Amino acid sequence: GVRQYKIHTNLDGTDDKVWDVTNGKVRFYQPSNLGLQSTNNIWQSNGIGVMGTRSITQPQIEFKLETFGESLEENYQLMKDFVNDILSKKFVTLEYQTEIFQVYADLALADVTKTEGYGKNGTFSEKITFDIITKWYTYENLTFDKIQNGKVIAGMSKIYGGTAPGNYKYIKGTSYTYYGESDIDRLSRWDIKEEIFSFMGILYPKLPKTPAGVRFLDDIGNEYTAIVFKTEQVQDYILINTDVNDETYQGWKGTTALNLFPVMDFERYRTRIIEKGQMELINLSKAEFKIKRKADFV
Amino acid sequence: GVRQYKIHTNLDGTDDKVWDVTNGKVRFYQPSNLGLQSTNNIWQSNGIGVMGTRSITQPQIEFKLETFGESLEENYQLMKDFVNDILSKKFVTLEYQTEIFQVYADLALADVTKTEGYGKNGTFSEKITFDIITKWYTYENLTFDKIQN
Amino acid sequence: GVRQYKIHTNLDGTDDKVWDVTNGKVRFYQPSNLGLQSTNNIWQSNGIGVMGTRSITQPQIEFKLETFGESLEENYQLMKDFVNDILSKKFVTLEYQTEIFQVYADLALADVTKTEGYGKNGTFSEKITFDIITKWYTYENLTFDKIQN
Amino acid sequence: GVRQYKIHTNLDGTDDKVWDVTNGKVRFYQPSNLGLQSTNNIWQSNGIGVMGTRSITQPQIEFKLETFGESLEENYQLMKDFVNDILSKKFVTLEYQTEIFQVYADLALADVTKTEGYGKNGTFSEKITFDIITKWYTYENLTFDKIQNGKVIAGMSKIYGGTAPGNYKYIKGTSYTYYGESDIDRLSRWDIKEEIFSFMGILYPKLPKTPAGVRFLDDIGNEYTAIVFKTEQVQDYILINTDVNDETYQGWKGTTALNLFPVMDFERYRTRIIEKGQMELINLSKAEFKIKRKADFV
Ligand SMILES: [Sr+2]
Ligand SMILES: [Sr+2]
Ligand SMILES: [Sr+2]
Ligand SMILES: [Sr+2]
Repeated sequence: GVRQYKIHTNLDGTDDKVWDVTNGKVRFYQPSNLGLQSTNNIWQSNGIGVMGTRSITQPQIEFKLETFGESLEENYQLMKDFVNDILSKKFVTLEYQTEIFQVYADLALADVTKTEGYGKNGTFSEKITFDIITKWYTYENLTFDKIQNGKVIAGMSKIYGGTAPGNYKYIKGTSYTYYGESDIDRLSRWDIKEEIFSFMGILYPKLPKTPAGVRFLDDIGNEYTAIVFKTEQVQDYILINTDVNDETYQGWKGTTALNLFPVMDFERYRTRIIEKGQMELINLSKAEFKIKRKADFV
Repeated sequence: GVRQYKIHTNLDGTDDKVWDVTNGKVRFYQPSNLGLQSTNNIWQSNGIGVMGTRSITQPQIEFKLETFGESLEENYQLMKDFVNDILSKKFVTLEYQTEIFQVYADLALADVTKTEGYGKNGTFSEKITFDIITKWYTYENLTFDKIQN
Repeated sequence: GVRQYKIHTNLDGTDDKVWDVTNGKVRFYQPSNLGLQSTNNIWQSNGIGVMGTRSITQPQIEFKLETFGESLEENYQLMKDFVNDILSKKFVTLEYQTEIFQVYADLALADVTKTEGYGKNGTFSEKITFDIITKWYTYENLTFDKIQN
Repeated sequence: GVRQYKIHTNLDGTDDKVWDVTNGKVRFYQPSNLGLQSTNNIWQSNGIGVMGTRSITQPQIEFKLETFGESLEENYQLMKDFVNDILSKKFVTLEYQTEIFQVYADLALADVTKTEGYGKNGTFSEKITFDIITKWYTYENLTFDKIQNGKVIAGMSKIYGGTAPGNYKYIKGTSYTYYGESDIDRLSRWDIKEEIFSFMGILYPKLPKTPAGVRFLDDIGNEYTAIVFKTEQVQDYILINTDVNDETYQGWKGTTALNLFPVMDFERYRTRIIEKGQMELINLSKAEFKIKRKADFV
């Protein structure tokens, strides 16, 4: 029903800490602006209008930060904890949640205030300002799709059935339509339907010393970018993050984390921006993905 | 009788989508300025005035955008839809309609606001600013004339 | 957690109709006074104080009655229904509910207002006044007790 | 969709001039109070509350009266016309109309203002106050109800049918149910379902010198009130109005109007307030009724 605001230390991460700015002790209220500003570069000659390029500018969000402590002691620990947790991580993910959507925004701390105007049991009413890194991005799970064989029908499919030594008739429209492929279980598509910017991936390699990772194909089946690593031993899994702020390329074997960046194919990794088409898995047994697409206004 | 404000995605186009900002769920109210500004380049020599060329400058129109949803869910879907539709097309055609005229102005999204100051059933009252591409033009059918004996 | 206000037509009765003035379409907000006034009859002779009898006086409760309808049609049916239901029964039971208590108060309709200051989709913001018959009474179940050997 | 306010000089009368205070040149805006006040007579003994009788009091309605003339001459011409039309009739009828209801009020002019603060073309913005006579009453057309014969069914109805000499069977539940009544066209009920206060009936009498007029039956088929007149000649129609303020009891014959007050039965006419039951026509060929019924809050 009502709106939910959550503050994450490091999202897409095991060491995540979540703060309920809607329900918890530290609450965010009255956001300054959740919209957008755009500068379209429209210059007009003799009444006729010429339009340039629109550079969508995102404005700082200022929240009325309130604390709900029981004692002056509690209210002071509440501010010290919340503000330092935001400082410990270089950037904080603000989740906007409603009946229709669940968007996220990466914010850096711009300004926080601390004053001595306390109400009852030392409660704070302050203003917290944030700088926009990226406004509104959907964090969704990206899974492969499977292809299934169509059922066999007499007269409709290619079979030599009924009376010996079999028959199949050429009809007009109904004629003969192939049933399905022998072992259709080999076809798997990882469909990229809309343009994506950054992603979290867990790749399970098959063979050691063979380039392991992912490649990206466009609508015409041409490779544009590929994150591939040539390791010495079989990594249990490779943890790859395409996010610009905290790029991660680490191979995992047991409890040991290895920096896979120098082993990577620098030539094949041409771009981070994934286009419409499909993703192919190179030398992988299994793969788990978390896709994050941007949305200007939500 | 009264004034009508339509918002077209692509006027003259097969993929046109029309928003009634005078009757529909998403409404435009109190336009900032519908007039014009002009810079005449008047230079004066010894008290005598000489006039150059008038550059008619068009100013940004700011509307008091209101949403008429039945639930918090409706009002959010109206903001998530109306604003993105204006963003999907590089420019949007605003139609001014009255008893005497039906002019059109090509707008580009300059600024839109979203705040948590809601009324009843999550009602929205925000300010939407547009940049002027071309102010007031008549979109009309052009046909040949026949000559009779 | 939060406070619940309910309006009953006839409580302790089969023909009861309940209105959620906290959650429903017709809502009660900002009660004027939920406390009490007392006149103790204290007259003082030469600095010494003599106290009579305290006649605890109960004051009228005035609520900011708001409607949450989807259309002008709905908002008008909402007021016509709620006010006539209060009129049909000679007195209405107002239930005060919280984490700690569930009290009830018998009220007669003192004053209700209807004005043409409608917001969005014809929503009402009016003041409803009630006269106190009996303020705060606990409605509990009275059962016998058994004796064991 | 939107609300319609209308002012009537003489509702229920031929000389009814209607002023559209929602659409017309003279407009009513911002009604002060359309609600109600009540005095419940609550006396309290030892903390326990005893409730008396509720006197529902109606408050004055004050409208922001605006004029929409084209010249100073037209605006002065509206103020003079609108206010004198209200003064010509002892009381004026308001019409509160919406998508769901159409209620009426009987107002009396309490206060009207005339000032020299003219807007554009001699525009007027003045406050008009009204005193409440009757607040919210429905004005509806009351008609009799007709009774129709039920259809004849084999085995279900009382008939001697099929194989000779006719047979009707006693069954359990289905048995024999009578079809209808011979000459069921004689049965006509003028139904009264809710308590009514005043009415404007046009009575068409049959026989001269025989008491002609309506009588009212309660739920047990007894008489409480009756408006009955004994005329010397056949009146073409008797016009009866039960309105307290302007009671009319006139017998029209041709173009001549006759006062029927002294000819009326004073003992039979016990009350004006009509109760739940039915109306009976005494010595009447035809009847046309308009029933007005009160509603405290609408
Ligand atoms: Sr991260
Ligand atoms: Sr176009
Ligand atoms: Sr009772
Ligand atoms: Sr009359």
